[PDB]
Amino acid sequence: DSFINVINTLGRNDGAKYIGECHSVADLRNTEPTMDGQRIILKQHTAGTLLGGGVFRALIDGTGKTDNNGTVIKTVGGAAWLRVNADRVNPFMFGALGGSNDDTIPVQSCVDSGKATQLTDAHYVSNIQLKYNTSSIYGSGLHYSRLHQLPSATGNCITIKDTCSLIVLDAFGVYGTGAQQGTSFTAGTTGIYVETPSGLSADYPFHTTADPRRDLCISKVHIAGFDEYGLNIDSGNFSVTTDSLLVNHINQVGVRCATTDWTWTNIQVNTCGKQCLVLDGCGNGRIIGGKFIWANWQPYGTVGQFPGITINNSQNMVINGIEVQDCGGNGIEISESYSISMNGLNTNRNGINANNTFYNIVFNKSDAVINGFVGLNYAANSGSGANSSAGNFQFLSNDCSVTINGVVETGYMGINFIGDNNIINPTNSDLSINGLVNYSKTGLQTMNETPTFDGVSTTPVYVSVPSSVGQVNGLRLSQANKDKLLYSRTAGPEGITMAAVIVPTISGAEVFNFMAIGSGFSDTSNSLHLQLVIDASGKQTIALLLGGDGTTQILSGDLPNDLKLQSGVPYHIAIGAKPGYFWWSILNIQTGKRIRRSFRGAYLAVPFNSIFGLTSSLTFFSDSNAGGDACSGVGAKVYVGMFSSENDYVASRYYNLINPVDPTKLISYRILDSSI
Amino acid sequence: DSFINVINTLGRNDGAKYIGECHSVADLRNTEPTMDGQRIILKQHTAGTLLGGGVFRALIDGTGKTDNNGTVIKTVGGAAWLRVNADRVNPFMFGALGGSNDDTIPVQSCVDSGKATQLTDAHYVSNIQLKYNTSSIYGSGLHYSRLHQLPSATGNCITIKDTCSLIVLDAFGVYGTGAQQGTSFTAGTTGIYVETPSGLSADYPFHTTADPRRDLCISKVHIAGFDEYGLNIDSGNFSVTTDSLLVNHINQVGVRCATTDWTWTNIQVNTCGKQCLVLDGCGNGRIIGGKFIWANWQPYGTVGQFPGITINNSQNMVINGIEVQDCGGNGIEISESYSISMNGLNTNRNGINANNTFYNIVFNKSDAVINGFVGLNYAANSGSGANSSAGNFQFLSNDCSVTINGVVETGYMGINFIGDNNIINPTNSDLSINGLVNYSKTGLQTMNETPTFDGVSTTPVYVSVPSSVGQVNGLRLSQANKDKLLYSRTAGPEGITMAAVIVPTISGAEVFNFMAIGSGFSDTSNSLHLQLVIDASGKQTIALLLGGDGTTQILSGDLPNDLKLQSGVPYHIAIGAKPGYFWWSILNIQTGKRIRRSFRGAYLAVPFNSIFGLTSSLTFFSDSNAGGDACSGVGAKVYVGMFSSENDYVASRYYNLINPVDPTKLISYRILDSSI
Amino acid sequence: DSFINVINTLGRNDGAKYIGECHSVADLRNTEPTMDGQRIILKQHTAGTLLGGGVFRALIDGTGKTDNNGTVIKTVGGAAWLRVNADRVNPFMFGALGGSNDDTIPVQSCVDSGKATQLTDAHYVSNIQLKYNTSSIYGSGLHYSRLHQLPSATGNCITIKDTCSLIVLDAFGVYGTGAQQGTSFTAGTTGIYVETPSGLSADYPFHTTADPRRDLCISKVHIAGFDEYGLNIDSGNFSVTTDSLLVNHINQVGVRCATTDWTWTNIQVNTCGKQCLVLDGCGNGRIIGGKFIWANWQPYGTVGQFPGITINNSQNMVINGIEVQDCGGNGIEISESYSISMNGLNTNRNGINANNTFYNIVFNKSDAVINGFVGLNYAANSGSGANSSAGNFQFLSNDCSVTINGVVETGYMGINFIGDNNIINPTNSDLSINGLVNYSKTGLQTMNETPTFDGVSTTPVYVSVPSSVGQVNGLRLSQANKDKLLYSRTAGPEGITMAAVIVPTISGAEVFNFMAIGSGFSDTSNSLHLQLVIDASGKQTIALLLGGDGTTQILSGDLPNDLKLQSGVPYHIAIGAKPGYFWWSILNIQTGKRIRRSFRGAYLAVPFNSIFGLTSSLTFFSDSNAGGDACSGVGAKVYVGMFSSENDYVASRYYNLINPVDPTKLISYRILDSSI
Ligand SMILES: [K+]
Ligand SMILES: [Zn+2]
Ligand SMILES: [Zn+2]
Ligand SMILES: [Zn+2]
Ligand SMILES: [Zn+2]
Ligand SMILES: [Zn+2]
Ligand SMILES: [Zn+2]
Ligand SMILES: [Zn+2]
Ligand SMILES: [Zn+2]
Ligand SMILES: [Zn+2]
Ligand SMILES: [Zn+2]
Ligand SMILES: [Zn+2]
Ligand SMILES: [Zn+2]
Ligand SMILES: [Zn+2]
Ligand SMILES: [Zn+2]
Ligand SMILES: [Zn+2]
Ligand SMILES: [Zn+2]
Ligand SMILES: [Zn+2]
Ligand SMILES: [Zn+2]
Ligand SMILES: [Zn+2]
Repeated sequence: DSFINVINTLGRNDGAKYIGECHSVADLRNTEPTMDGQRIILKQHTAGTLLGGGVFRALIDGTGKTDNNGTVIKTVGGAAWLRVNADRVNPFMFGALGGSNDDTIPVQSCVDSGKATQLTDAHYVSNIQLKYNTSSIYGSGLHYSRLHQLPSATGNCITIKDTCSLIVLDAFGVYGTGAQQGTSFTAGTTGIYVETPSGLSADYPFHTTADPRRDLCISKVHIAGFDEYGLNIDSGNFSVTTDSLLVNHINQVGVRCATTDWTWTNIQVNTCGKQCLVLDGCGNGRIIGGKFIWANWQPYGTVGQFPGITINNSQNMVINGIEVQDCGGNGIEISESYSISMNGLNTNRNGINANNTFYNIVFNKSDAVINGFVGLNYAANSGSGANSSAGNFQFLSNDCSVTINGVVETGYMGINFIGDNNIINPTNSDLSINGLVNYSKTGLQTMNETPTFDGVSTTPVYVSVPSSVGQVNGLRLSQANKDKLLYSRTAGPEGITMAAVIVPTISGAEVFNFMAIGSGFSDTSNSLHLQLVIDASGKQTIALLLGGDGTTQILSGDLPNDLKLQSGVPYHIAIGAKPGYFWWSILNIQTGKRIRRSFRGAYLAVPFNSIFGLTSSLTFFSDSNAGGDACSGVGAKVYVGMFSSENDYVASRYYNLINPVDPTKLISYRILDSSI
Repeated sequence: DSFINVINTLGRNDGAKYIGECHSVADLRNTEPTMDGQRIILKQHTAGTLLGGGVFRALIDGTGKTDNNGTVIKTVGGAAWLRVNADRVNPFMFGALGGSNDDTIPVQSCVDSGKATQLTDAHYVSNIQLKYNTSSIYGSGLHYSRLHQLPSATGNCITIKDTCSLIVLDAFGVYGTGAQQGTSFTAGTTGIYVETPSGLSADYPFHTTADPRRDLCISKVHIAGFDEYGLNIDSGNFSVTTDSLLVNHINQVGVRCATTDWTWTNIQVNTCGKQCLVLDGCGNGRIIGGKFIWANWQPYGTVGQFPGITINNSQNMVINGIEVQDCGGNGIEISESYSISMNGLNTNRNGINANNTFYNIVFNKSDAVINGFVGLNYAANSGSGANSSAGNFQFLSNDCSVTINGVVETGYMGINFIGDNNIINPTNSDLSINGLVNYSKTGLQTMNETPTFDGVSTTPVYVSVPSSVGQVNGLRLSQANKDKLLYSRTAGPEGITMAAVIVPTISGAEVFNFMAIGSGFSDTSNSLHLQLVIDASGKQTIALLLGGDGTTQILSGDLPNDLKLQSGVPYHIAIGAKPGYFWWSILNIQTGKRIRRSFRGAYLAVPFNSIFGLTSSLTFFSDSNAGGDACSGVGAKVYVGMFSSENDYVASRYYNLINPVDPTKLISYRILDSSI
Repeated sequence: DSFINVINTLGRNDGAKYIGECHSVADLRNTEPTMDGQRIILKQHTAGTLLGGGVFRALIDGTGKTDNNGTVIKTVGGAAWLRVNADRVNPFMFGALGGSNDDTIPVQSCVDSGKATQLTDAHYVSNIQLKYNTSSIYGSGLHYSRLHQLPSATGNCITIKDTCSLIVLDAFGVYGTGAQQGTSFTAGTTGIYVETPSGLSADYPFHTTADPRRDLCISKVHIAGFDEYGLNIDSGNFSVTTDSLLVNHINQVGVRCATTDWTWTNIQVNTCGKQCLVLDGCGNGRIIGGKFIWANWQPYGTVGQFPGITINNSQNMVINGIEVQDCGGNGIEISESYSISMNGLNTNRNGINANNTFYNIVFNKSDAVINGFVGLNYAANSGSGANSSAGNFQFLSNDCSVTINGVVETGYMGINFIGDNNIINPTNSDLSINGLVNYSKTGLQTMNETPTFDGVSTTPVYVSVPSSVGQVNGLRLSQANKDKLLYSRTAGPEGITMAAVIVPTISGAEVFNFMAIGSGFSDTSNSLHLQLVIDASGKQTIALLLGGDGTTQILSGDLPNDLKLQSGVPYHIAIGAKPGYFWWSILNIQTGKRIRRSFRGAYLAVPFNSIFGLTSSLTFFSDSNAGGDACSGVGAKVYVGMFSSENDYVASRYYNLINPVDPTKLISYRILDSSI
């Protein structure tokens, strides 16, 4: 009778509704099991949440088990209910609520549970401590599964204690008050802190006491919105690996490391009020793949300059494939550091808080070997006028020992007459750049072809030069006498480099013929002229005139008023010329300020091969013909070499602003101090 | 009593069968809960599959919940059944069937669900879109957990929408029609497409609109079998990280990237009908660890040549530790690109679709700094005769600015008389290789020892040379007069390099003695000879004669007919010789085709130290004794230097085929244009 | 009535206890379902274990299903019970017990199951084989989730079979008998072995037969405590990726690889009885980010020397950003290898089993290009006296072709008079270091300023030198005649390098003035002295005397007895002197043993600019004034050059111990063999 009816009721689709369950862990503690391994259903952890439920099985004898409020629940009678859960725990098992609830204690219980933790959601916490080799954390993304520090909390969102080794932190977020872009911070906060070990263990990897061997992996973790540090690895910790770490929106320092013996791969740090990265006392570590951008972010309101990267008091660092870009101040400051090795390095368009003021790498009492350097300044290339670095390298001391190789000057056209290196400050440090011999340090014997002085009167006249030219007198340049220096050498297909110190006297309308190849200007003149043209109103034009290959082309540009050459000021004026590749540069030797243009590819109507068929001779301060325009002012330190890129020209200027470009290519070098 | 039978019936081992369950989600929609939080068992998602079942709990008030056919199931009365599932969703929860079923909608439901997706199986789909910061996908392997595009589908298997950021794609496969090797493709398909963002958001990382910050990780993903692209990252996307990406069997382009600001580590692309990798307008990115093989794969039937890697219109790239190998055409084509930095670069055995035709790196209007280059051509080393690159480097324009350092010629024996660089095309570009000064660009003063002419008659005779020798006449070489050039210099333990242009007159049987150290040939001769021996049938043998260290050795080889020297053709003939290290090279200066062999280690019976005991003098075109064999033809541009590796010899040939090898090692250089 | 009491009983909180269950998988085989898809609860896998339970669903039609003892259970009647389990399996489902139980068979069942395996715990095993593309393994940490080889087992803990491709091994430990530090091993054990493939399939990636394409990822795996190998990848396997692999405590070789075409990133190997890493016949591979430490670990009792890294019979390797440190013998031995490319390389403080005995890189019949080299020997820098490498580089043959660039000598102070290179053995190999021209190999013409001889008698006297000086006689140095060499050249702000061979006659108390800048010693003397001061007891002090910038400073040190200069022994004595930067070096040219000190930064009271104001001339063997102290012994091979770092000085000594430092900086070089 009732039997058949009971069975049919239980057999309907909703039949599970008739099996009772505990409505809270509090009920579970008041439910005594009557048999071993007894199964019980938990509807939820805390009454009225519908979260944290599951199935439990009983141990009648609970001695040796401890109530942990989520996976081991003990009854008054001493039994233990064990959550059926083979693998990872999650905070809801310990009473987490999600939303805006403070889930600190549930989360702390997970990482203390003896198993890895899965973040399935976002949880607010104040401060969490990772203590054990079981304290791993996994999410399923850099954003939606995350810990989020409460607005009222200070200190470290996560602290990795010195008892915690061999864990994985993978694919979750660690967010602070300022995680969303453009929002404010809570003072005194850090995303992840790895404390300094207080001792050394002898039973690794089974240690339960302090040990310096972190031997742990932070993998695809997103840290965002903290005040003092995103990630801060303190001294004494070994083998903290990071891999695809992403740090965003830090009020101060994105990442600080102060320890040895570690490797990071594919790190990105973006938008910090101070440095993106501080290496302070680091040694014997590796950074492989790095992007450090928008350091010294002005809206975060920090007073003072801070570089994209601080490398201080460090040694034996290999840093490969990193980029430092769009930072508000200097790119990289290397201070009091030994043996910094960098292989593939990109620094461009930093110093964005004040135009033409900061430098991409600043050396101070440091040694470094840097290869594969690049730094196309994309603001200079597009001509947008946005703030960017004054130049690539600055040396604050002369006791550095530094080697730099790469593309020191990129070689785009220069729409705004500027490039990567717009202020060049030479150094007396033990510097080698691009394998170029420093002319001041060589005893190498070279050819030195003698030019012939020409003018209406053929006696050279010498007049005073400013003392920054490093000589007493130079060659008097006048339009009336057509003072010039003629070489019989003709340009060949390998190209030529020509440079000189010129002190222009600038008055009215005038054509300055700084230097030329050949003479004349026509479809068959096979000639080059570098000219400064001044009109009656004082407007200045730098013009490159090319004739040959059956045509002519004028590559000219009007200088803005703030870039004009000034009368009586010494400039180093240089050109590189070869088929299909012409560049010019004008450098104020007193301020280091430079203007430049480079012409390749579509900027040239033709390559102008016929300029270089060994028919057109080289002349300084005019062309080779008696009727050519000349100059007004003084000339000094005339240099003829085989072709140098603008890359190498700029590189050699870090040795000295007016010396020969490349001793191994030097053809002629005439001081012109009362002799020719 | 009926109580006791019910209780006993449920208590049997199979008692669970008496608790009813829903047989489908359709039943679930027709089951109204009678209590809040009611538990219900779902047998399966779709009737008759036994897949996708689980436990659900009821919300009586389901307003604000939407039926999604998997984890939220709505009743007619408005209640909501919520699947008990804390973490990731999988397609079976939404009705996927696996096997040959089109599981597109179940999979799309997963990635739209608000949580990460776990692939537990292979699922056919047509097209999937990833839209949200929750749209992560995880598998458990590169093959068995995968999405598989249906043969009838076209377009992108996966599209990452510009609203989707901060996700992880980890450890699963994305397969197309051609995933299995040797199979055909479906026209118009792409594995993973990252679309161009249409806007910029101001509330990252909480954005719900278009944004360029992908900030996501593709990790241990296997893409195979698509037509147009495996992975295609379009313009405007930042921070798409790839890590251990594997791309296989792509009909056209393995990976295309067209954006800036990203890092990849350990990428492998294998077997593509066109490029393995296209970088098109990329900038400020990093590739760290890369293997690009079997590009331009002939069986995929693409018409035309395509390099392993195209780098076009790109800038500020750091590409470290990559290899390009076994590709059908050129290795890497760099076009219209600035500041490409490469540190540790391996290109070998490309050009496999046509022997001796393609080059490992092709530069066209580009600048690059390349360090740590290697390229052991394993086909040349094994003597297999398989198609391989003509040589390492080719310059399509002379406006490139390029530095290359490394092992340009590997230095294995040369069983088939070839090596890495078998056709050398010199360039007038702004090129620097291995830090070698280009002789045509230097004004450096060196020693230039004067040899003495010897012959039966001691008056030199001069005859014309082909115009490719770059002079009017050379030294007449005859066996009758035994014309030779004697140096008093003896070879020392650092070794020696000797080279000359020789225009051989080849007629009958004859011994040409190109150059020698010392004289005689015996156990105590302390001598070296490089000879071409021609027998009565016209067969040519290149013989290296070594005498000293108590023995003699002849290292000879018969030249195949297609490699024989031709009468009246100018060849640059060079040797480097030192204890334990001898190499020779013969270079056709009109075609650039080269033959060579190198001897170190086990190939030498002894080091032949005593050749270098400062006792044996250097001679060109004979040995030092009056009875020595001589030459027939004309000699020119005799070069003596200190020891250069074949690496540096070959590197210097890219400057010019006949000029001195190393200006810093130059001891003598005599043109022989009607003077000695 | 009774119906409501049944309902009330089933409805109590513990009501779940009334639904029966199978107490073991054996019972499940004896429980016949009476309905298709029937649900059953399994209490546990094995009776009395409380492990491996779950829910199963029945298929009455069991054809096509095979009993696997964990997830498919067959009844006597032919039904099949299928474990409800969408994703990964774990060993407890197959009867694992954990703890001290041998769980080999349960773990083997997992990896053969057709799905990936999750390790939730530590499991003892003997030997496991990975056979299928489903045989992935995931844990949740490098320690607590792991396989542990039983002490009684030998051989390979894990073998990856050549049928197994495209799997992931992620975040678990593989432990052997010696996993805990300081414990003993089981002979003949290996952690992970990748066997040599026996064939090639044509249906990759769907192959079920032998194939060389492993195409798999070992990620965050921790291998520890095995005898012969931690990880051993045998020949013929392609694309075994490792990423964040950690190997600890290996009795013999940490990692062996013997195959081609692979990439590793961020590998760490620590504490091995023999090598940390053996590359045996490897080619066309990449290692990017590596740490290899404590190789040849003395307590593991291996007899004989073994390097940190063995590279033998290998080719086309790109190895970037690795470090080898604290190894017992040599750092890296490169043998019989072509084209080894290394970019960013740190080797320091190896050879710790015997002080001053081993070298950081040992080359034997190999070619290599090494850039970004660093190696700050932290033991020499701290003055701890701990055993460390004799020096950076050693060449076992003269047929190597090697380029090295970086920080060859770091330039720290030298508290104990030593540095990175304390024994220098020059080589006749084809070697280039730091781009320095080898003086023995150059024909470059340089300046060679002639000094003037001074003495009480102005006729120089010549006496014999030891034959190791490479000349018959040198300049007789005496205190009575004050024999000296004066240069009129004055030191400038760029600095100066001075060096000479001095054969000191050491007797009583005496002041040797090896070389000087200027004369006198006072606040305005603007002078430098390098002195050896000997007192009446025989104590030797090396003193650098600096006067200028308004002050004086004496930088002196007492030599320990074992570092004293010996009478009649030739020493190469060198200084680099520049503002803020002074170093000196004393090199025994017969043993190669060197002592040295360097002064920068805080070690200097002032930069001493006024020494370099072009007022103080250079003198050898005394100062410029008639009253200066002189020397006792013989002088030879006097060298003046522009400033060289100690880095370049040391680098050039690998060419030859007594030759000029830098041909491009050479100002004077006087042999002094019976002439001035
Ligand atoms: K690298
Ligand atoms: Zn939430
Ligand atoms: Zn504070
Ligand atoms: Zn502590
Ligand atoms: Zn005139
Ligand atoms: Zn025209
Ligand atoms: Zn003109
Ligand atoms: Zn139904
Ligand atoms: Zn399937
Ligand atoms: Zn859009
Ligand atoms: Zn990685
Ligand atoms: Zn004769
Ligand atoms: Zn002979
Ligand atoms: Zn003879
Ligand atoms: Zn039983
Ligand atoms: Zn356990
Ligand atoms: Zn096999
Ligand atoms: Zn003195
Ligand atoms: Zn004083
Ligand atoms: Zn140098």
